Amino acid sequence: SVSKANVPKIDVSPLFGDDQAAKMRVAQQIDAASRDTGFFYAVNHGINVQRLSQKTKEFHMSITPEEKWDLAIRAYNKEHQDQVRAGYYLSIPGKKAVESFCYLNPNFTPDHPRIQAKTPTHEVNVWPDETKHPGFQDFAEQYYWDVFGLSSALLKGYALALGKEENFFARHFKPDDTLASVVLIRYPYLDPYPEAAIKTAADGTKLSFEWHEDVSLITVLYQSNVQNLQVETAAGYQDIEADDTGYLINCGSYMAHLTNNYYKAPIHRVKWVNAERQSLPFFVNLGYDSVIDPFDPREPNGKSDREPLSYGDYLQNGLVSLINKNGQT
Ligand SMILES: CC(C)[C@@H](OC(=O)[C@@H](NC(=O)CCC[C@H](N)C(=O)O)C(=O)S)C(=O)O
Ligand SMILES: [Fe+2]
Repeated sequence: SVSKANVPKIDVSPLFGDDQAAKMRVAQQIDAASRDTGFFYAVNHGINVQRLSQKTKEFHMSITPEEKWDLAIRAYNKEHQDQVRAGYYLSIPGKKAVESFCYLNPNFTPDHPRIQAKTPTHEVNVWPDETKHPGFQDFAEQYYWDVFGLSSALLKGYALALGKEENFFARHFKPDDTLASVVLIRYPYLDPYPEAAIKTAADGTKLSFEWHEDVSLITVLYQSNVQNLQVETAAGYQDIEADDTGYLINCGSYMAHLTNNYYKAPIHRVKWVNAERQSLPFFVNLGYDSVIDPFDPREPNGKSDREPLSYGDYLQNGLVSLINKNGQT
């Protein structure tokens, strides 16, 4: 069979406080996990994930086909040319099983300077009718800020782990301009499950989504308690255990770029499982003009032979490339 990946559980609660020594001990754990498989579970994170799952289930099981067309991104509805990232991503019965709803920073309002300039990757969120989905928009916007708060604390741990001051990444992760996104993904139970919606890896493993590196600084993920993720290690693809009480954390390719691959973006994939489940990632993205000078924590002078890359350039190009490689979700 497949061996279990080493995915440690790290108590990240000291990253919310003022005990500097305790924060360094958490940073060492992040360093070790980032240098090994590239994944860890953040525990004692303070977020009510059971309520998140209940509110998301109420949304996914009540939205109708009519509402999905009315909220659809431009890949599914040509009338919505401004919706590249934010909105509904439809399933295609008999062909594509997954469906999802993506939303961005709630501060991207019609009057935001980047929305007025029509800067790529910035969009105003679209929401279903309040009478049909009472409390959903308010819950989802508050969830964005709850997971933003956890992600800021995690970024202080990564900064300390790399020998930097704790605001090294967090000073570029701000409420007024972050490009971070929440995706509410529904994987359905289907009987018969269409073979056209199942991909096959080179090793024969049935998949819902092929191998990739994440387009993010870090990825902060809540998932149902149904095992499905695998990570490629030197010993082959290994199964990541499920844990619906914690957040699964990993680095994206922007972190690999900035650290000269000291903290690699782990290659991973999603196995096909015939089960009704949820996958709720928060992609930690910086601001459009955020530029961090690349460095190398394995070199005495800390210098790297990589060129500075703005986060906006990285993100626009990365999202398109992932769709070309692994298909429109
Ligand atoms: C992480 C989970 C495993 C999940 O996978 C993802 O969400 C898939 N991300 C993308 O498609 C990028 C989506 C970007 C989003 N539209 C945006 O504009 O910011 C990855 O596999 S990462 C799942 O399939 O369960
Ligand atoms: Fe991923």
